[PDB]
Amino acid sequence: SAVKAARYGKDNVRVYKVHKDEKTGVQTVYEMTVCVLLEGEIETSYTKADNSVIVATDSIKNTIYITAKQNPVTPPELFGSILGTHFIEKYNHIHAAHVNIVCHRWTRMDIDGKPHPHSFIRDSEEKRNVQVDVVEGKGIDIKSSLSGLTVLKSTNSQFWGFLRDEYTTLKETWDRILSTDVDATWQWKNFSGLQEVRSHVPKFDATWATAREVTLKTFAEDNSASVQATMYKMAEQILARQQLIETVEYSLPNKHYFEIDLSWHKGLQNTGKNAEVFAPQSDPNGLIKCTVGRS
Amino acid sequence: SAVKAARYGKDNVRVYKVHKDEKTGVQTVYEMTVCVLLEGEIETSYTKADNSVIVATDSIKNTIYITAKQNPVTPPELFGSILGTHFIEKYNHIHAAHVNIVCHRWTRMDIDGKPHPHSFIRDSEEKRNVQVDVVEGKGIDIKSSLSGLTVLKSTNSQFWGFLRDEYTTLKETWDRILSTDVDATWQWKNFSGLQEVRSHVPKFDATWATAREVTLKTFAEDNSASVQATMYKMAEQILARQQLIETVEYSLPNKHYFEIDLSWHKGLQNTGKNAEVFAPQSDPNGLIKCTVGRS
Amino acid sequence: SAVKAARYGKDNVRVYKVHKDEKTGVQTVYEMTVCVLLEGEIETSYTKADNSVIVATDSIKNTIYITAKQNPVTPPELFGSILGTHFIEKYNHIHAAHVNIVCHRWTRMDIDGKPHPHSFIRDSEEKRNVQVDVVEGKGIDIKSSLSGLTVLKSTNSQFWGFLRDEYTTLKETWDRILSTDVDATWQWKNFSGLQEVRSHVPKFDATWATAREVTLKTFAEDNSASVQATMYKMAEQILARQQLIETVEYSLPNKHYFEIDLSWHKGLQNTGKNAEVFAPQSDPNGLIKCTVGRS
Amino acid sequence: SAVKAARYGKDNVRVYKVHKDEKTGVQTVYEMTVCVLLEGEIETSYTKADNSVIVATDSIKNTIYITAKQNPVTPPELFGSILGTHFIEKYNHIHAAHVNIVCHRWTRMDIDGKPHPHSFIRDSEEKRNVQVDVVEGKGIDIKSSLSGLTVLKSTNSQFWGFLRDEYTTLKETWDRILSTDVDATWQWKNFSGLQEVRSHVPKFDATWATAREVTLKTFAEDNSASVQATMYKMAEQILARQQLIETVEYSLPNKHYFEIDLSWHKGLQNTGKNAEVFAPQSDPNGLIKCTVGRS
Ligand SMILES: O=c1[nH]c(=O)c2nc(O)[nH]c2[nH]1
Ligand SMILES: O=c1[nH]c(=O)c2nc(O)[nH]c2[nH]1
Ligand SMILES: O=c1[nH]c(=O)c2nc(O)[nH]c2[nH]1
Ligand SMILES: O=c1[nH]c(=O)c2nc(O)[nH]c2[nH]1
Ligand SMILES: [Cl-]
Ligand SMILES: [Cl-]
Ligand SMILES: [Cl-]
Ligand SMILES: [Cl-]
Ligand code: NA
Ligand code: NA
Ligand code: NA
Ligand code: NA
Repeated sequence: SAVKAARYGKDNVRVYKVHKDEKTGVQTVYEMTVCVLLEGEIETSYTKADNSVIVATDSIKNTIYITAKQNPVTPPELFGSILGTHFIEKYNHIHAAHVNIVCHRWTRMDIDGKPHPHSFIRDSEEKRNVQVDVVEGKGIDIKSSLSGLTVLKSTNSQFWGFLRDEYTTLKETWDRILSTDVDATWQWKNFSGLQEVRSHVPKFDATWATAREVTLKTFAEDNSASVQATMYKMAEQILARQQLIETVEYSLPNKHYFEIDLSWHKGLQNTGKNAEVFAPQSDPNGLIKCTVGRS
Repeated sequence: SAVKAARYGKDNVRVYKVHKDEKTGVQTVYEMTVCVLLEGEIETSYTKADNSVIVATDSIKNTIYITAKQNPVTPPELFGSILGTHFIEKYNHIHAAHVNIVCHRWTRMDIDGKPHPHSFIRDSEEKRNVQVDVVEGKGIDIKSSLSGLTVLKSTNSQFWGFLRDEYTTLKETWDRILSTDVDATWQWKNFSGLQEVRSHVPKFDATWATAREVTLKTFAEDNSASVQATMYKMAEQILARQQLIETVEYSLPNKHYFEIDLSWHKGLQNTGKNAEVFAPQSDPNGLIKCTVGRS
Repeated sequence: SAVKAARYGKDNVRVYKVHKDEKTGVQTVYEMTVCVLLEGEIETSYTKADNSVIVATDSIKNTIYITAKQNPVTPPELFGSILGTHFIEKYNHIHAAHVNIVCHRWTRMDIDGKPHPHSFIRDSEEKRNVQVDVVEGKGIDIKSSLSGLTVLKSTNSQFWGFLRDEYTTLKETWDRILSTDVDATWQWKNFSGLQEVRSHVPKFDATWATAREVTLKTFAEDNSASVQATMYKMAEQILARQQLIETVEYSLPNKHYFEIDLSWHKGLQNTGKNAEVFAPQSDPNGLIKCTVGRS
Repeated sequence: SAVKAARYGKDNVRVYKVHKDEKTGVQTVYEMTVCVLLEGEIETSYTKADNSVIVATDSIKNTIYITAKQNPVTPPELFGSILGTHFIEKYNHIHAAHVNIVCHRWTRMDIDGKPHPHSFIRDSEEKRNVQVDVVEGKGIDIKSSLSGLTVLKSTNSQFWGFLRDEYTTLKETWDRILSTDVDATWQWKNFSGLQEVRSHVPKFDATWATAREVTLKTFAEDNSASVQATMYKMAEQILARQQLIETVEYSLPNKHYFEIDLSWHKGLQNTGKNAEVFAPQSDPNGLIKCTVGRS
C-alpha cells in the first residue's frame, strides 16, 4: 500500500480578539473558530513513524494565536490567506495549507438609542465563513460563504407543474409557506499570492454584504415558482455584481410546514384559503443545490 | 407500593400560526413548541391498566392545534392559560394542566428600509417562554422567561476580594471579559382564573420588554463587581417596575475567556493591559443563580 | 428587595481518572462531568458587592480535581458525598453543597475474546448520574439515576380503552411499536453523614444494576397495556429489591413510529398485520411520568 | 450566467423496517436515515421555472418507502444501489442518483442470557453508512463507512521526535492517553450495475466487520508512534483483506486529555508517572486524515 492523500492539523480552535481605540474608548470584538490542515512531504509520518516531518498540531494552534496577535483577523479572507501563506513559506516541505474560519456574530448593542462602546449581542447563529486553500506555486483559492441564515415567508411561494406519475401524491399549490436555512458560497478568482489578496481587501466585506442583501431581497420579493428558480435568481445577481467571483453555489433545505385538516372536529376549516395553524415538520426536508457560473 | 405523583401528556408539539390582514395584506407569523402534561385521578392507568382515565396524548396534541385555531396564540401567557383551563374544565377527573411554551423568533424583514408584509428572519435563538400551571380550585400560576440571550462585554467587569485559601489559584482582576447566556424568569401573582389573566393581558408583553431592556442596559452599563452583584441589580429593577410580579430569578453562566501568554514567542506581550487575543473556554463554566423577592 | 434563594458554583467540569494496577498491568478509567453549587451566608455577594463570602468557582474547580486525586471517584454517590461534605466542613458560612455527577461509559474492550488491559469503548451514550445534596445539620440526600437508555420493541405493546370524545382521532391498537429513552431515578433514605454513606457503599452499584436489569427485563417481557402500566411495574420491583430506597421515578418519552399507508401505490399493503415499513417520528412525543413510593 | 452543476432531492428521510419470522416468532428491526439527490437534464427548473423536469422531492420520499417495502434494506450498499438504479431507469432525463444512508444500531437484547425475540437496544451512536452514486452509463460507485466509534486507551500512545522551532511548546511524551472518534471509509471498485452489486452482497457485511475488527485491534494493540502511524496500519490491513476495495480513508480527531499539575496544593504529585486525574479537552482537537491505496 501507499499514501494517496494526507492532511493533518488542528480543528476547533476558538479565537477572540479585541481592538481598543485609545482616543474614543470604543472597543470592537471578533470571535471565530479556526481549522488549519497541512499537506506536503509528510507521508513518512504515516508509513515509517517519522515524526520529523510533523509540525505538531499543538504548534499549529500556537501559530494561529500568534498570527491573530500580529495581523488583522478581519476580513476572514485576509486572515486565512496570511495564516496559510505562513505555513507554506515557513516550512519547506509543507506545500499546502487549508484554512477554514467560522466567524461568530458579536453585534454592538444599542442602549437607549446609542451604540455602546464595549457591549455586544449574539444577534443570530448565522455565520460568515471562509475556506482558504494556499497551495505552493499555485496561489490562493478562496471560497467565502454565509450560512445559518434562517428565513420564512408566509405566502408568495408556489409549486405546481411538476412531474406526476404513480409515485406522486403531492398536490399542486399556488400558495404555500417557504422556509429555509441559507448556505451560499462565492468562489473567487485564483489569487497569485498574499499581495494580490491584500490588493482586493475591501471587496471581501462588500461582496459578503451584496450576497446577503441579494439573498434577502430576492427571497422576500420573488413570487417563487420553486426553490430552484428562486435560488438561481440570487446567484445570477451576485455574479453580475462582483466580476472577481467565478461561481456562486447555494444549498437550501425546504423546511416544510404542513397544513392541518381539522374538519373532523366540529367542521373546523383550516385548509386552503382558511389555513391558519400549521405543523412545522422537523424531517424530512427537501434539499436543493446548484452551482452557477458565467456563460 | 403506590403512586405518589404522576403526570403525562404530549411534548415537543411544534405549532405555527399566521394572521392575514385582509385590508392591508400584512401577514404576521407565530411559531412555538408546546408541552402539555396533565394530573388528576389517573393513578389507575399506572396501577391497574385502566386506560379509561387517559385523555390520549394524541388527543392532547389535537387539542393544542384546535385551541390555537380558535384563540389568540399571543401573548403566550394567555394561550397557555386558555389551553390549561380547557383541560381542567373539560375533564372532571383532570385537576391540573401544566403548559410549557417556547416561542421562536420570526422578526419581520426590512427590505430597502421598508417592513416586508410577509417575510421574516430568525434574528436570534433567544426564546421567550412561559410555564403555566392551571390547578383546579387554585387558579393559574405563571412563570414567564427569556432565555438564550447571549451577550459579551469586553471590559468593565471585575472580580477581586474573593476568599483566598489553599485551594485558590485565581488571580484578582480589575478588567476582564464577561459573557453569558441570560435565563431570566419572572413569577406572577397567582391569578384566580382565565378572566383575571385576560384582564392583565397587556402587562405580559410589557413586562417581557421591561425584563429584556433592564437586562441589556444593566449588563452594558454596570461596572460589574461580580456576576452575583450585577444580576441582583437587574432583578431589583424588574420588581420595581411591575407590581404584579412576586419574584425574579436569574441563572447565568460565566462563559470564560482566558488570556493567552505568548511571551515565550519572541517576547510577545498579550497579557494584562496588552491582552488582545483570548481563548474562549467551552467548559467548565461558572453558574450563578439567585431568586429575588420583595422585602 | 431581598435575596430569597441563591446558589453558585462551577458547572461542566470534565474529569478523567485512571487506576493502574502495578502487579497485573490492568488499567481502569473513569470519566465524568461534575457540577458543584454552594449555598450559605452568601447573600451579601449579591446585595453589597461583598466578594469575601465567595469561594471562587475557579477554586471549586480546583477542589473537584484535588478531591478526585485523593479519593475514590466510584461509586459516584460516594464521590459526590465526599465532595459536598468537604465544602460544608471547610467553610463555616457554606451550609449546603449540591453535587451533580454524570458518569460516561468507558467499557473495557475485548480483543480476540480477551479483555484488554488498557483500551476502552464508549459502548453507549447512556449515563449513570447522581445528585448529592449535602446540607449542614441535615445529612446527605442522594438521588441516583440512569438516563439515555434507548430501547425499542417491535410488538407486544398495546394501547386501547382510552377516553374517546370529540378531540379524539387515535385508533385503538393491540399491536404497536414501543420505543423510549429511559430516565429512571431512585431516591435514597437520608444519610446522616459521610460515615453512613460509606457504610452502604456496595449498595450503590448493586442498586444501579438492579434498576437497569429490572428496566430492561420488564420492558422486554411486559405485553404492555400502556407506558404508564409498564413503568409502574418497573418501579414497584425496584422498591421491593432495595429497602434503603424511598421512591422511584420514571420519565419516559413515547417515541412514535407511524404506519405508512402505501395502498395508493399499486394497492401495496403496509398497514395493520401487513405493516413492515414505518416512519419514525422525531416530534411530537408522548411524555409519561410517575413517582412511586411505598404504601 | 448558466447552471454549472445541480442536484436536488429529499434529505433526512427516517425509515424503519421490521422482518417477522412466522415460524420462530423472531422479529428483526432496521432503522436508517436516507438522502436521495438527483442530477440530470433539470437545469430548466432553475433557469426557466420549468417544473416539468422535477420529480418532486415528496415523490422521492414516497419512492424510498415503496422501495424499502419491496426490497431488502440490508446490506445498505444493496438498498442504496437498488434505490439509485430505480431513479435513473424510471426517468429518462435523470442521469445520476446519489444515495446516502445512515444505519442506526438496534442490537437484540439479551434477557437472562437469552436473545429476546422482539426487543432491542441502541447500544452505541456508532453508525454504519453508505454513499452510493449511480451514474447512467458509468455504473455504481460505493463508499462504505463506519463513524462515531469512540474509543480511548490509557497508555501505549507516544508522541516524540516532531519538529521543534520557535512556534513549539509541546513536550515530547512516551506515555499519553489517546482517544478518538473513528470515521473510516472503504471505496469499492466500480460496479457495472445492479447485477454486479448483487453478486458481491455477502462481501459488504463481511468487509464492514473486517474494518471494524482491524480498527479496534490495531488501536488496542499498537504502541502508537502517532495517530498518523497507527491509522496507516489499519488501512493497509483492510486493503490486504478485501481485494475489491480500492482505497481506505481515515479521519481521526485527537481528543486531548491534559495532565493537571496540582503541586501548588500541598505538593500533590499528579504529573508524569504520577498522573491519575486529567482534564478532558473539548476543543481544540488534532484532526488527522489519510487516504491509502494500493502500490
Ligand atoms: O420548491 C420545491 N422544489 C422541489 O423540487 C420540490 N419537490 C417537492 O415535493 N416540493 C418541492 N418544492
Ligand atoms: O463573577 C464571578 N463570580 C464568581 O463567583 C466567580 N468565581 C470565579 O472563580 N470567578 C468568578 N466570577
Ligand atoms: O402508552 C401510551 N400512553 C398514553 O397516555 C398515550 N396516549 C396516546 O395518544 N398514546 C399513548 N400511549
Ligand atoms: O499523534 C499526534 N499527531 C500529531 O500530528 C500531533 N501534533 C500534536 O501536537 N500532537 C500530535 N499527536
Ligand atoms: Cl422540496
Ligand atoms: Cl464564575
Ligand atoms: Cl404517548
Ligand atoms: Cl494531534
Ligand atoms: Na513550503
Ligand atoms: Na377537572
Ligand atoms: Na459550613
Ligand atoms: Na435516466
